[PDB]
Amino acid sequence: GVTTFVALYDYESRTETDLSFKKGERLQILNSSEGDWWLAHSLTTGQTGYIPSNYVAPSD
Repeated sequence: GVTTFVALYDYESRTETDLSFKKGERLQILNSSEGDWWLAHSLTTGQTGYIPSNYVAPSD
């Protein structure tokens, strides 16, 4: 059970709860893919936080 995505663009953390990531990073969500902001964990960096769905695309 995973739901994974790859980053299309860099995203710099700007809030207390979001997650910085670089283009090409692999990210997994910790709940469902509903909505526009998802709690994620980066397989690349090990960090976690909310990410914007419009910066990523599904990755098997």
